[PDB]
Amino acid sequence: SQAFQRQLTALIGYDVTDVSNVHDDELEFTRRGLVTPRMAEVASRDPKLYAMHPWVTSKPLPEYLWKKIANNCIFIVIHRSTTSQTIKVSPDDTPGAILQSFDFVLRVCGRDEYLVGETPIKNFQWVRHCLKNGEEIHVVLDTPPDPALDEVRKEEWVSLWDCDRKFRVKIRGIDIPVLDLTVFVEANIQHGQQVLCQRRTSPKPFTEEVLWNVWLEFSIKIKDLPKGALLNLQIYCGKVQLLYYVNLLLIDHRFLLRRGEYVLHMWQISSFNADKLTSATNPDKENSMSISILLDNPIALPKHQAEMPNQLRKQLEAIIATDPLNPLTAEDKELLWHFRYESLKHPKAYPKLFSSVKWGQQEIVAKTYQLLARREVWDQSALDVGLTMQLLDCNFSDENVRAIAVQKLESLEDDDVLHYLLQLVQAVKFEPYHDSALARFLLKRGLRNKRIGHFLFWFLRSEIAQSRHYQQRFAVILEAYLRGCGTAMLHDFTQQVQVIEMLQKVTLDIKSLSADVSSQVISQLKQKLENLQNSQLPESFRVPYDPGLKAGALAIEKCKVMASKKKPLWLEFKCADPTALSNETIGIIFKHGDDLRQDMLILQILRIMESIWETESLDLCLLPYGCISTGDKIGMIEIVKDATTIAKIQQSTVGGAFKDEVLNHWLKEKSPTEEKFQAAVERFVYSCAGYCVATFVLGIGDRHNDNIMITETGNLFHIDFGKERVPFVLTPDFLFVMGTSGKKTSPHFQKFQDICVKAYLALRHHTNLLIILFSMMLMTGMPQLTSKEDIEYIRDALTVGKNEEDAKKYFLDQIEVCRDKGWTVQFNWFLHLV
Ligand SMILES: Cc1nc(N)nc(-c2cc(C3CCOCC3)cnc2Nc2cnc(Cl)c(NS(C)(=O)=O)c2)n1
Repeated sequence: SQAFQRQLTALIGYDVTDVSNVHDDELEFTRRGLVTPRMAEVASRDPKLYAMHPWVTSKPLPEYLWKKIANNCIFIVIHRSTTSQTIKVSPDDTPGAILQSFDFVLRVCGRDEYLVGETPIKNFQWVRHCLKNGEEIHVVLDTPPDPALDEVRKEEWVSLWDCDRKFRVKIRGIDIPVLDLTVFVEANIQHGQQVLCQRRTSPKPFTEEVLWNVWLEFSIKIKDLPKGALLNLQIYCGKVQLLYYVNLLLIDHRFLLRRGEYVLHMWQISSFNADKLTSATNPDKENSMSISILLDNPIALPKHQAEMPNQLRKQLEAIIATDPLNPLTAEDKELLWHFRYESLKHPKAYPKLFSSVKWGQQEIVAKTYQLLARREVWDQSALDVGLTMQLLDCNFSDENVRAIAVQKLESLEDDDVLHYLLQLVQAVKFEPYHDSALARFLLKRGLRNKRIGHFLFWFLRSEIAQSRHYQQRFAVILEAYLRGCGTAMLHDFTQQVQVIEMLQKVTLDIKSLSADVSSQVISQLKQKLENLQNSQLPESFRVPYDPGLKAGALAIEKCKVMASKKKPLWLEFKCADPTALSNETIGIIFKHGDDLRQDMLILQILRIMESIWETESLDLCLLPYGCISTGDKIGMIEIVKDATTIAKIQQSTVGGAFKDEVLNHWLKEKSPTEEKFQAAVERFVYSCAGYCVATFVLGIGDRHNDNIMITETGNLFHIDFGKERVPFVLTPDFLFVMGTSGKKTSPHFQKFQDICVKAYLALRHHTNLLIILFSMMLMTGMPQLTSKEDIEYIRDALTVGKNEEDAKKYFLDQIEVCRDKGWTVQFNWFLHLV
């Protein structure tokens, strides 16, 4: 009867039904509320295309991928059983057209990946992958997968503007189980980041319980309170210092004003952090500080039923023209609002326009909704993700404003959703209420596409497993997905969850036995792994970072604990698919100890940078490997085949000291033919510039060379994204490959500069998008770096306000700063330990 709910809880990692940490029914209200959204998307989804989940794109084929096609022909090798043909086809041919040259369907050899539907083969991502990598398109004639397998289980389920009183709250007192300075309570009325009104209490001596019993009367009137308005209670001591915080929505999910007694358990500090805005309370009731308060005045918020001077218009357009991180003066705001209707014609003015609204004022908000009612330009405008994300950040608490951002997301094809999914999932932390347009948007795009749904699951589970601030919310959303994804997915998820759970235990036990690394622990590992092969590891499970790949039995011989501070497991799996015409294992690094969430964000931005470069016909051969945060301080990473670190190349031919020549003839040896050395050297030139530019922008380029890797075919790539300085790594050994020895300029070194610039200016063309991603990253992902100082790095990095020519100068100077420092920093890392 209810075994399903116990099944669901073990996949989510949290008990949705639990009510030990709440003071209203918003979570439960959101469960019931999310049912329609699910049911509708389940109802309407095409079952045949659902089971096969064809991953396709409407984007044009890039210039560099065309060049790898001769005479509008591509080869496709179909397999029968032991036999195989090799058809010729044109790019624009549909899989129907191709199949009718021989019901069946064309499945990719090795992977649960299908080539079906009315798109030209040039528009499948697998075909674009084969062409990019220079591999041939193998596929096995197969039966379509039964949609009966994807079945879903059968489911069962006084006006506010008429009160001229000033809002007030009573602070009864504060209490803390365990604790010579004094302390007070600060009360703020807030809308987004904006503080509409503020009041303090008189200081008292800080004992383990402190009672005040005061009313704090605020200047704001009850009618002027906007929907979303948080009451934010903070505790300072003292030269002041913040110790604890907590928030309470003054208008609930049913539009009623909040009333009565509350005992709220607070969050402790150790700055803009997403955690500071949460409606959640601390679930640790035994140790947390608690504040007690009283609200009393049932009141309900209603639901809404010339030419301009030459000079002033330019003043307006300069304001619209600035970056998202450029502040607005009171002068700027009054202008933007006065000329309201001129500003509405420009989609780009929107973030700044709605940051000019006085939200603590009933009539202004009313006027603002009349503005949103009259939006023809916005609804017509071409989708701009940069502008869309802006309206979903921490500055916008108004549901109606945020809703026009989601409206624009509706038009994104699936491929583009994948590109932004993680960030949109992190953007849910900025919503005031648990139920929201954004939550529903993610829910249904995941219910429509198995690939989206897969990564949606893992991104949610990641955040539920290591955030007490938002797990309650993310949990509710996950359940809502799992109840729609289909029995075949829930099966697949349950195997993935088990495998990682079995592997965690092994890691806990192993870690204890160490203090470098012995080989008795290597056998102890291989012992327990062999013991897991028959109890109770399933025959097959999907690779969470690459769900097409089913991985089966273990190659116990090749598995080993890594020579590293955290003792990660270096595992290797056989493939479960007989039809895979290869024999390379699946290599996974399983890591317990650290939080991989920051590693995801960075790698996901790397993929966004690629897609940007793609739109300007550029390819810089970045290598963003699979990396999934799977649980509390655990996760999996992809092993890149035929790869080694730049530092280990030094420990061979030198073994403190560094030599220039070494890298070049490491490549020379690993390349058989001369052409392949020359192929592999150019891949190094692209790689290096791409990774140089990309780290400079993100401000993570000054790295230690045991964290830079390279493939035998010359592809460079950074790893592990957890005095005097260098803007990025361009060490003399790299330069040696490029054919410059101190101070020269090779035909290769100049092309490196030629690309570096093209890359940089290309990124610059999407300044706003990158500025807003960076901002969100730091606020939702990295609780270390969150201030004006931190976030404003990228403004400088992308050289806002400068022109295309002067920026080029700026970057080429950064190339020379590196040149001028050689091995100095690299040595200094080594020196500083000693
Ligand atoms: C993505 C990838 N691919 C490959 N081939 N290798 C690695 C990798 C390898 C190695 C050693 C292997 C033995 O030689 C010394 C280095 C260490 N780390 C690697 N990648 C990695 C990336 N990101 C993180 Cl967060 C970590 N975690 S860590 C440094 O093991 O704690 C590892 N990572």
